[PDB]
Amino acid sequence: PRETWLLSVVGFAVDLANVWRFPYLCYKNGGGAFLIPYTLFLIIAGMPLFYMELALGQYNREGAATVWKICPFFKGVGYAVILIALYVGFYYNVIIAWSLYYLFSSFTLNLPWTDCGHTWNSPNCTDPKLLNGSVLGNHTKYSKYKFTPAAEFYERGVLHLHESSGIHDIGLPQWQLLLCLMVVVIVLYFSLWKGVKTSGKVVWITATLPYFVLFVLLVHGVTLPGASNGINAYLHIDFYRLKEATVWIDAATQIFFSLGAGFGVLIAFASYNKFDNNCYRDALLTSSINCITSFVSGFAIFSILGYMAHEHKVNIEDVATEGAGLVFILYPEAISTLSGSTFWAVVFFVMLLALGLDSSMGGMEAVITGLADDFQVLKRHRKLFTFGVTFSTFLLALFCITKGGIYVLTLLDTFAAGTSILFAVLMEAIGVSWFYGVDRFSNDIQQMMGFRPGLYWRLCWKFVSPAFLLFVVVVSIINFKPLTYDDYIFPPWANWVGWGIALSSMVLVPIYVIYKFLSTQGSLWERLAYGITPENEHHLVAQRDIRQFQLQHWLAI
Amino acid sequence: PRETWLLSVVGFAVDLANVWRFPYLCYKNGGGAFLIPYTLFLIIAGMPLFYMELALGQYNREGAATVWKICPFFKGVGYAVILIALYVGFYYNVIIAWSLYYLFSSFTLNLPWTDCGHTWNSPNCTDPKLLNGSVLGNHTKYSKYKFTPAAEFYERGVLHLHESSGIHDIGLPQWQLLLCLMVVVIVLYFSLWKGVKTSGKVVWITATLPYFVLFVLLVHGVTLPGASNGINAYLHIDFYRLKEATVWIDAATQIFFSLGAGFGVLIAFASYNKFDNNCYRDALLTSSINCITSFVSGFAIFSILGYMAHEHKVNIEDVATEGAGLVFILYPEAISTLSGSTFWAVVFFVMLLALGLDSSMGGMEAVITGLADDFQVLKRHRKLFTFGVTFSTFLLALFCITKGGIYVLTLLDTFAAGTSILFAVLMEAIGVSWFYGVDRFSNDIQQMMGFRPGLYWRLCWKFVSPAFLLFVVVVSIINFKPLTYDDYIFPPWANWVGWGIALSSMVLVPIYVIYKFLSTQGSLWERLAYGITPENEHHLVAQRDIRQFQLQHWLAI
Ligand SMILES: CCCCCCCCCC(=O)O[C@H](COC(=O)CCCCCCCC)COP(=O)(O)OC[C@@H](O)CO
Ligand SMILES: CCCCCCCCCC(=O)O[C@H](COC(=O)CCCCCCCC)COP(=O)(O)OC[C@@H](O)CO
Ligand SMILES: CC(C)CCC[C@@H](C)[C@H]1CC[C@H]2[C@@H]3CC=C4C[C@@H](O)CC[C@]4(C)[C@H]3CC[C@]12C
Ligand SMILES: CC(C)CCC[C@@H](C)[C@H]1CC[C@H]2[C@@H]3CC=C4C[C@@H](O)CC[C@]4(C)[C@H]3CC[C@]12C
Ligand SMILES: CC(C)CCC[C@@H](C)[C@H]1CC[C@H]2[C@@H]3CC=C4C[C@@H](O)CC[C@]4(C)[C@H]3CC[C@]12C
Ligand SMILES: CC(C)CCC[C@@H](C)[C@H]1CC[C@H]2[C@@H]3CC=C4C[C@@H](O)CC[C@]4(C)[C@H]3CC[C@]12C
Ligand SMILES: CC(C)CCC[C@@H](C)[C@H]1CC[C@H]2[C@@H]3CC=C4C[C@@H](O)CC[C@]4(C)[C@H]3CC[C@]12C
Ligand SMILES: CC(C)CCC[C@@H](C)[C@H]1CC[C@H]2[C@@H]3CC=C4C[C@@H](O)CC[C@]4(C)[C@H]3CC[C@]12C
Ligand SMILES: CC(C)CCC[C@@H](C)[C@H]1CC[C@H]2[C@@H]3CC=C4C[C@@H](O)CC[C@]4(C)[C@H]3CC[C@]12C
Ligand SMILES: CC(C)CCC[C@@H](C)[C@H]1CC[C@H]2[C@@H]3CC=C4C[C@@H](O)CC[C@]4(C)[C@H]3CC[C@]12C
Ligand SMILES: CC(C)CCC[C@@H](C)[C@H]1CC[C@H]2[C@@H]3CC=C4C[C@@H](O)CC[C@]4(C)[C@H]3CC[C@]12C
Ligand SMILES: CC(C)CCC[C@@H](C)[C@H]1CC[C@H]2[C@@H]3CC=C4C[C@@H](O)CC[C@]4(C)[C@H]3CC[C@]12C
Ligand SMILES: CC(C)CCC[C@@H](C)[C@H]1CC[C@H]2[C@@H]3CC=C4C[C@@H](O)CC[C@]4(C)[C@H]3CC[C@]12C
Ligand SMILES: CC(C)CCC[C@@H](C)[C@H]1CC[C@H]2[C@@H]3CC=C4C[C@@H](O)CC[C@]4(C)[C@H]3CC[C@]12C
Ligand SMILES: CC(C)CCC[C@@H](C)[C@H]1CC[C@H]2[C@@H]3CC=C4C[C@@H](O)CC[C@]4(C)[C@H]3CC[C@]12C
Ligand SMILES: CC(C)CCC[C@@H](C)[C@H]1CC[C@H]2[C@@H]3CC=C4C[C@@H](O)CC[C@]4(C)[C@H]3CC[C@]12C
Ligand SMILES: CC(C)CCC[C@@H](C)[C@H]1CC[C@H]2[C@@H]3CC=C4C[C@@H](O)CC[C@]4(C)[C@H]3CC[C@]12C
Ligand SMILES: CC(C)CCC[C@@H](C)[C@H]1CC[C@H]2[C@@H]3CC=C4C[C@@H](O)CC[C@]4(C)[C@H]3CC[C@]12C
Ligand SMILES: CCN(CC)C(=O)[C@]1(c2ccccc2)C[C@@H]1CN
Ligand SMILES: CCN(CC)C(=O)[C@]1(c2ccccc2)C[C@@H]1CN
Repeated sequence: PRETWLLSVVGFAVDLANVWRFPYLCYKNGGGAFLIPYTLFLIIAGMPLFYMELALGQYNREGAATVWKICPFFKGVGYAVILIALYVGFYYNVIIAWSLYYLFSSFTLNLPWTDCGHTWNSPNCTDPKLLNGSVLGNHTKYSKYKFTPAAEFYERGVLHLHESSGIHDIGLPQWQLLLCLMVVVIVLYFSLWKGVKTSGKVVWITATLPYFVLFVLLVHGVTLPGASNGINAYLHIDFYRLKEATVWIDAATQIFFSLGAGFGVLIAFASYNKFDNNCYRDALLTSSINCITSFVSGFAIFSILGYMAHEHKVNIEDVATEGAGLVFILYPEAISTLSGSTFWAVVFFVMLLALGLDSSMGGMEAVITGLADDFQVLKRHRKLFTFGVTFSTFLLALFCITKGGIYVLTLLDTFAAGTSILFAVLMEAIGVSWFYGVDRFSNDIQQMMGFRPGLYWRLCWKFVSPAFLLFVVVVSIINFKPLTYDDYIFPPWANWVGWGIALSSMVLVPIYVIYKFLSTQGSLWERLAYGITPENEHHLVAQRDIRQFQLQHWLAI
Repeated sequence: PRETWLLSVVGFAVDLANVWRFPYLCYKNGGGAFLIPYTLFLIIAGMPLFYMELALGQYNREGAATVWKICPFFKGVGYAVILIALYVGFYYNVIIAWSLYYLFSSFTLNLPWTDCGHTWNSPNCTDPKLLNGSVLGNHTKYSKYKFTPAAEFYERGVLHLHESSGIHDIGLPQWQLLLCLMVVVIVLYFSLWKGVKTSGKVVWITATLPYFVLFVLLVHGVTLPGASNGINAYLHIDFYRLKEATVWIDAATQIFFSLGAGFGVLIAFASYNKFDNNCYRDALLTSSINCITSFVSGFAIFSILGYMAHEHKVNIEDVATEGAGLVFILYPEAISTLSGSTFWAVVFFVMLLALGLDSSMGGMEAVITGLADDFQVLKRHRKLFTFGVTFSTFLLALFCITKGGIYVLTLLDTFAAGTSILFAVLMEAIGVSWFYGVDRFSNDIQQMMGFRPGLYWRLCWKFVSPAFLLFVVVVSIINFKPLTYDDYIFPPWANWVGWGIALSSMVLVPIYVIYKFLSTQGSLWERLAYGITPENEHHLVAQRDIRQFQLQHWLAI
């Protein structure tokens, strides 16, 4: 009785990651120096894996962990992606709480991020080109220009980060953000407690509104005084950055964040698709729009960065932060220039709130669907189970609504789904292409969509995707950089705590294999066969008909 | 198929609480000023409630949460005591780790707590009366004399508390204590994974060894140079302290810690007693020995405190700490005076290790039995469930093995089982004496032990016990004192965090009643009846035969 389900694909393409995460990853890794790795990972890994995750859930009709009946030893990969989805939900909800606070603050004729006369603002808060306040001048620049009305509003007005000295002194949860976080978790609860398709209104709003706003920002941005300089930066490619490995790791993780692969969302979502649904069309369409949305997102962001650098008399590289709060500074700065700013402020933060809600809904659905498919008891107690998932997320999100929650969020955004998600998607590709068989997988898609995937897809699923995923995983560990939020440098123990979060999900795969073998009764050969054979044909193990014990299985594409 | 089970009662009487917690509670609340409240709470509340908890588990054959089939609305009381048992297990295991470290350090001809020439020792570490090192003299005293070899060894040698400034800067888990904690959780796992009576050797050792060592310490202590002054302090009663409420709250919580009532241990343990077992004899015997053990424990401790004050030229009130590490300073100081100290050091810490292991085993059994009786699935997966309980305890015990884990332990020892345990035992007494009926309870004991409890027990169970429990609960909240470890005063937020821990268990009772009523289907009257009627006669609810809807039920003793 599984609840099987134009604007659908376009809404799926837009995500809090494409509108909030991509901009700062692009800004940090240079404008076009990030596009080259991003497009490569999308075509050789992102799009291929998106098609695999869609087909895996649409053929087995299962969530992230229960699709591993095809190869039992790999259920730890399903538990790992569900843990990653939970970790990301903690700080995703905090981004929605910021949008809710910004929305509530937008209902004023005078927006709070336009001038420096407020209580939160520090003496060091220069009004761009004396826009509102005309005092002194710009005679000094800063590594990160946090002395702008919009920056000061985000840092002091909303986060109260000025009250935290680091991840060692996070402080107490901010009450205004605690109220916003509670509204977010209440909306999330009543959007998931009665099922998966229970919530459709947010999906509809997050299908056209995001594109419309991006278009308005893009058209207005290109006409801003110094937008051209930003456009030039976006177009220029820094080849030296390509030699460095950071851009490649950032691009790969962003691909899985922007597409949703490696969180269990795609498999859980496709578990309710019709068996005949064309995953290939959906993969191509979503990936193509994601590439366009990401490109136009960076163009708009760099146009605003160009104007901001012109208005603040700073260099584009030093005009804004490269953290998770860049869109809460750049977009507010752009809305102010738009006539009828109050209207645009409300419309923009309504879009951010809506986009974040679906993003959090999909992640929590992956956790709920994944665990409910594993334990049918949780399927009959959804309202109670949803409460547990939402409440746990709210409590652990309380760490990021603290005066130093940006430091905790930077840590989570870097380790909750970095090497861990690349390792999980690598294990899934290896599990389906080598242990299960790309040939069997292709026959599965031939049964579902009526055609066997082309050699390009088969080669990517078995060799190209895994090889590139293995390279970025190894490079992530070999060339790991100490975590830093802007000027602040994290204490060494925070990096170890971050690696502990990363390993937490990664260790589930080895631990499950140990558990599966120990829990199995038989000879070492028999136990190994039971762990690699489809759980629908374990009788073949009794008859000694193991395809994985034949060299042709590993020689089949 | 429940696994139904002289030295037994004597071993049950001795506990880490009687040998480790009582001494510092007695020292903090004066010698005999604590005995008066302690003896009162034991006779009017402790012993009466011990008999109720023993009979409740021996008649219903259930753990802390599943015994509430008699009155359904109260299962939150069972969940509350299981949560308290888990909270206490976190820092109980850390006390066992200290005993393991002290045991490993005792295998030397020269004990580490006898002199101040070691690396851990600070310049301020005076050898008592220049015992080992003869330099300078005693010309200044201190609020807490932490400049003694034994004190410095505990604080700097073992805890490394000198590396933490407070609960704000706990630091990293000490690796030597991390190794000791891992051995403790491994021993606990293999003592619980295969059942309840799986471990009997520790029970046998902790039946005579504790008494023997206490006797040796008592006989040697009374002969120590300044022991008389300590004896005089123990005998003297400070009436002004009796007027204060702290001694009463401390005495009441110690009674439930020393007897095991309010952690779910007594009910779970009695669930495996034979139906004919005489709870009354066991209650009288255990309570009588607990009163004697506690009295002689304080006599030995105050005799060592008297000698230490004489040797350190300090006042007994300022000679030692009043925290959870008093026995790791006083007993080491006494062992040193005993000829063949190395032998006595090993024997003493072997006793502490053994006593702690059973204490932790009983608490974890309450959590495992309580949850396994609730969920029969956990009964079939004991080795896996035990792992989860032990592993979770180990991870949360990692907070107390940190350089500032004594601060976390002080917080847990004050809030994990303080007002919360008094509230839980109050709710259990109210639930069985008023909602279920002391008359019904007495008929249950008449069926089990062949006699109806006397009016004294019935009056205590319905009026005396609850009234005194209600008084200490209200007094605990009305006259709460800010937490302080020795000189250190906790930051105000730590007190709120502590009250959050206390309320966590306490809120389970209200939350369960809300859940039970909402989960029940029927009229408000019908739902209320279903929540107060024995779950074996819910047909009476259909026939409108509710004893609790008759005034005589609340007028019956
Ligand atoms: C750092 C943790 C180290 C031990 C943590 C993991 C140990 C043992 C799990 C394990 O391996 O057992 C799995 C079930 O796993 C779960 O529940 C989810 C719990 C995973 C824990 C999340 C960790 C959070 C930091 C049982 O899998 P299964 O036997 O295939 O389940 C089948 C059954 O559900 C329905 O047939
Ligand atoms: C600060 C938490 C606020 C919500 C936390 C509590 C909510 C809802 C529990 C609740 O009320 O449901 C109970 C089962 O409760 C449990 O599991 C233990 C879990 C308790 C959570 C420990 C809290 C740790 C800080 C279900 O009780 P039941 O319906 O009588 O169970 C019968 C079934 O087990 C076998 O028939
Ligand atoms: C299994 C689930 C519960 C794991 C939860 C993971 C997250 C929420 C945990 C794991 C490690 C944690 C961090 C460990 C240590 C510190 C330093 C302290 O000074 C502030 C909190 C902070 C920064 C913690 C924030 C929350 C944290 C990131
Ligand atoms: C078991 C899991 C799901 C939930 C446990 C997480 C709870 C206990 C955590 C999450 C966030 C935490 C809070 C985060 C920050 C602070 C500020 C600090 O100055 C005092 C403690 C306080 C107020 C913490 C109390 C404990 C807390 C609420
Ligand atoms: C611990 C879990 C289970 C639930 C409780 C969450 C706690 C940590 C949360 C919930 C309510 C919060 C408080 C709400 C409002 C205020 C007032 C102001 O001074 C800011 C801090 C303070 C005091 C918050 C501190 C953190 C807080 C106490
Ligand atoms: C904001 C954070 C701190 C807490 C969130 C708690 C939420 C999830 C809780 C608190 C009150 C709860 C509601 C209380 C009562 C009912 C009526 C019942 O027949 C269906 C569920 C429902 C509607 C509950 C759903 C979950 C609920 C909304
Ligand atoms: C726990 C903290 C956050 C308090 C939350 C208060 C609010 C958000 C909660 C408390 C009780 C809740 C209500 C309880 C019962 C119902 C009936 C249900 O069929 C629909 C939702 C509705 C109408 C809930 C809406 C949300 C609600 C009003
Ligand atoms: C068929 C029956 C036995 C199903 C049993 C349900 C079990 C397997 C499910 C239901 C509730 C779940 C737990 C709920 C909450 C937590 C705490 C979290 O920090 C780690 C995961 C953990 C520990 C979950 C593990 C999986 C779980 C234990
Ligand atoms: C946020 C932290 C502190 C608490 C989280 C509590 C969550 C994980 C707990 C509390 C109540 C629990 C539920 C209580 C009862 C049942 C019914 C049972 O047949 C299946 C499991 C299920 C549905 C439990 C799943 C786990 C659960 C939802
Ligand atoms: C620090 C820890 C997490 C390291 C990893 C420990 C893992 C591998 C351990 C912890 C507890 C173990 C389980 C405990 C009990 C059983 C039941 C037994 O009949 C088969 C093996 C099985 C199912 C074990 C499998 C391996 C296991 C899951
Ligand atoms: C449901 C279970 C997991 C609850 C766990 C309760 C215990 C282990 C938790 C709850 C609140 C916690 C404390 C909250 C805040 C601080 C201050 C920080 O600077 C050091 C850790 C310290 C002192 C925490 C230690 C661990 C703690 C006491
Ligand atoms: C879900 C429950 C059962 C387990 C979660 C508790 C874990 C995540 C907690 C318990 C104790 C914690 C540690 C306690 C103290 C420190 C020192 C600090 O300077 C860095 C973080 C570090 C090293 C913590 C890391 C996270 C930690 C290991
Ligand atoms: C997080 C949970 C799931 C498991 C991991 C526990 C972590 C917090 C524990 C386990 C091993 C511990 C480390 C073991 C030994 C050392 C070396 C020395 O410098 C002291 C600190 C340090 C570095 C410890 C810090 C805390 C630590 C990292
Ligand atoms: C010390 C802390 C950090 C971790 C403790 C982990 C313990 C509980 C784990 C680690 C290794 C585990 C063992 C590994 C394998 C087996 C064999 C299996 O057929 C029965 C269970 C048994 C014997 C496991 C019991 C639980 C176990 C001992
Ligand atoms: C996880 C960390 C603490 C490592 C723990 C290592 C030690 C304590 C563990 C690892 C593997 C374990 C062994 C694995 C399997 C068995 C067979 C079982 O029938 C009895 C216990 C025994 C013999 C275990 C004893 C404890 C053990 C040796
Ligand atoms: C009959 C079937 C459905 C039984 C289901 C088992 C459920 C009810 C049991 C088994 C595992 C348990 C969970 C294991 C671990 C945790 C995490 C802890 O922080 C809070 C309690 C919590 C959340 C437990 C609640 C009760 C639990 C969810
Ligand atoms: C210490 C923290 C980080 C992790 C704790 C994990 C614990 C609570 C989890 C991990 C593995 C879990 C078990 C995995 C599978 C089963 C079998 C199922 O039929 C009943 C529940 C049971 C027995 C789960 C109970 C909860 C469990 C023991
Ligand atoms: C902050 C939180 C812990 C406050 C307390 C919330 C409690 C009272 C709420 C949270 C979730 C709620 C449950 C959610 C869903 C259901 C299923 C519904 O058909 C009957 C009520 C029931 C079983 C609710 C009972 C009340 C409940 C347990
Ligand atoms: C963007 C919306 N879409 C595409 C149709 C989704 O699939 C998800 C979703 C679908 C329905 C309801 C809630 C969430 C939200 C996931 C994304 N993480
Ligand atoms: C002191 C020993 N006794 C008395 C017989 C106990 O009941 C417990 C126990 C019994 C058997 C095995 C383990 C633990 C340990 C509890 C105490 N908290």
